Amino acid sequence: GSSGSSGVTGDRAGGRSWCLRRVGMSAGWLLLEDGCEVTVGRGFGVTYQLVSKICPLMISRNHCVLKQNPEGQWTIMDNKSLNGVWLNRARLEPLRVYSIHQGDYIQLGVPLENKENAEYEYEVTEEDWETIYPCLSPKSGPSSG
Repeated sequence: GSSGSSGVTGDRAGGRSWCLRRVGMSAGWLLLEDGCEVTVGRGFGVTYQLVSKICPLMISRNHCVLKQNPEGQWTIMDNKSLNGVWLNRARLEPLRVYSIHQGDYIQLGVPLENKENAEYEYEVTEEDWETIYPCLSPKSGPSSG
């Protein structure tokens, strides 16, 4: 799939919903609901938790936080990242605003000595809820059950 026309919305769970397509995989898609803060990390309390067996320490609680600035545009901000956050082959700063767009690359942390690119990689893409629903990400925070 991943194809269709965009226009007016008039149906429950309709319209489009941005997200972070996991580069290299077809799962763990972090939904980016318009007007909904998305905090990723490992510590309990974040909307998205990421735990691994190889290097689970590589990620820290609240490694990053997405949100649409008062203007109405999505902006990725790093909550004082320790290892550092990368965006489109660029280093990010702590507590900074970065306007993202379709075709981006968010990297949580730095690559290893035996890994060309960071294990965790995503891509800002706009996909309907019915498209990311099937392959959604592990939500650690609350939700409208």
